[PDB]
Amino acid sequence: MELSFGARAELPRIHPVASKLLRLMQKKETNLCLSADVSLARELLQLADALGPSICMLKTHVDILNDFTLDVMKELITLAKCHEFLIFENRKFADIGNTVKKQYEGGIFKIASWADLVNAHVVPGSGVVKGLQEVGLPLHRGCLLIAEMSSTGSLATGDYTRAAVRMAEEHSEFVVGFISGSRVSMKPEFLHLTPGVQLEAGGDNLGQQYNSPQEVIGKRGSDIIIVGRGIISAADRLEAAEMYRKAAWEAYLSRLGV
Amino acid sequence: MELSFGARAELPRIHPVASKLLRLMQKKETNLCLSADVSLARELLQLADALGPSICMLKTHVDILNDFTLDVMKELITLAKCHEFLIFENRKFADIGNTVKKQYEGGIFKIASWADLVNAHVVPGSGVVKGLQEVGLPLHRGCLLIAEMSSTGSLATGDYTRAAVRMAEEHSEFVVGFISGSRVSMKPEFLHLTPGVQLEAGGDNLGQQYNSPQEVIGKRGSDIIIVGRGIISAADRLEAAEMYRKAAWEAYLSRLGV
Ligand SMILES: O=C(O)c1cc(=O)[nH]c(=O)n1[C@@H]1O[C@H](COP(=O)(O)O)[C@@H](O)[C@H]1O
Ligand SMILES: O=C(O)c1cc(=O)[nH]c(=O)n1[C@@H]1O[C@H](COP(=O)(O)O)[C@@H](O)[C@H]1O
Ligand code: PRO
Ligand code: PRO
Repeated sequence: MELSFGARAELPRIHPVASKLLRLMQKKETNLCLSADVSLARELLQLADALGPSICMLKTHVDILNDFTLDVMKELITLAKCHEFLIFENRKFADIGNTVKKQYEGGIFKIASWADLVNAHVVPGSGVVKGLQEVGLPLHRGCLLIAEMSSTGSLATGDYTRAAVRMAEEHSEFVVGFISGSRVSMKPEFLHLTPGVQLEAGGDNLGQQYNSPQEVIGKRGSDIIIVGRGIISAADRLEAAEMYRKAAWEAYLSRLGV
Repeated sequence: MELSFGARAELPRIHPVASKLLRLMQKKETNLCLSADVSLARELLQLADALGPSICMLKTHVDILNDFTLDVMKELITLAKCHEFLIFENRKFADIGNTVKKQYEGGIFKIASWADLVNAHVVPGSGVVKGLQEVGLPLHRGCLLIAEMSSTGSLATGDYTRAAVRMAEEHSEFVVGFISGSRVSMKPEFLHLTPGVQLEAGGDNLGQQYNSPQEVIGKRGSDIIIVGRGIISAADRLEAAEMYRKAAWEAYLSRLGV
């Protein structure tokens, strides 16, 4: 009784941000999130415009954007609205609740003003979520909890992962899902986003480990692949994005069955 | 055979940043780190100038500084040099190694250019440290690993804490110690910095829990207290800093004994 993305978008307990995401995933036949860790606004915008039709989501890295301004983010929003994708900021919110709220709302970046989605580590306990929610729930935002990590020696295993799932399911007005390597919640209202994805086997020199779209979506039951270097380092980024999109989409269809 | 801060500064395996810190702690009779989560550069600078003599370290929050510029940090460095304290940025580095290095070096904040110390969560595995080190070791910097957290529901316990200690002791060319609630390493070359500290019992509304300087330094064996609201919210911040300094310093002396 596994439901399509379009049907999950209508579930009673679905979060509005998750519903918007699931609907556009179904409409566009894409479950690909591009991770755009680029230092130049022009490259970010040119990637978002050219690859926008191929992605359901753009993971931004504003901490590395040398020429960040809030106007760059206004232009990115225009592309996200045009092409229909969500903006997910990479910043790892991972402080006590009191401090995280100011990190999310304030400073020069004003992340909550333009990010549809943010992610948090659960290591501080549920106060990290409660603090983020005091800013994000009024701003109609969603959050992902990092329940598992792709890198060698990850401590996000076992009881840590279970605590992330419990924290999500108790803050469902704000938490829309997980960064994980596999399905970790049995509740279909939650999204599963999986980084550490390439078409070819391997890793990097600093602990990254890759699995394929077919493995992560098809066998491990995740919903969305997050891909950085497998696209960003390719010569033709559009073609690369299409290969990842078609891989992740067909893996989803085949797991759904008739 | 517990050694004074000044003797620890001379240990064979001491990191140069730790040695500088330990020497100034001994010289100034201060084991207080002020956490300055303020939104205005003028307030940050006025606090750093007035409280500089009373602290061994200033924990900055540049993600919330509304009027951040690199020149503000140049002025902060001038105060840190004058009054003799280290600058410790709060940003929770907690990504895979490849991504964390750009977060530390780049963007608008260029954290590695002005921060003596940074902190990392160990949840990604040791690649987080290896990535930070590829920027910080050439820049002569130090790192603290978050081995325990002060907040309710913290998952930084048990085997997680042990993994942080192992990661520190295998990256001693760069890791100078821990954010922890107590002594977690038996090796005296490592610093222990403890947040969640107030003179009075209690907590906040978002999971923070407080213990006193006497408890954390004297009974739990930590080296340095990190204090935010207990100073920042007081009317006379200088007096408050002196009360925290005298509390933490005497607790250290009494544990050292004859
Ligand atoms: O924050 C994440 O999405 C993340 C979590 C995790 O466990 N692993 C992981 O690789 N990521 C991110 O996903 C991206 C992966 O990049 P590539 O290895 O270049 O595809 C980077 O932005 C990482 O920060
Ligand atoms: O990053 C930290 O220093 C930190 C770790 C931890 O376990 N607990 C903790 O409170 N902190 C930080 O220490 C400061 C504590 O602030 P106050 O509760 O206002 O004293 C904040 O900047 C927190 O981000
Ligand atoms: O392992 C490697 O080095 C290359 C890059 C990731 C996939 N294959
Ligand atoms: O618990 C409280 O609310 C106050 C503030 C921290 C110490 N006492």
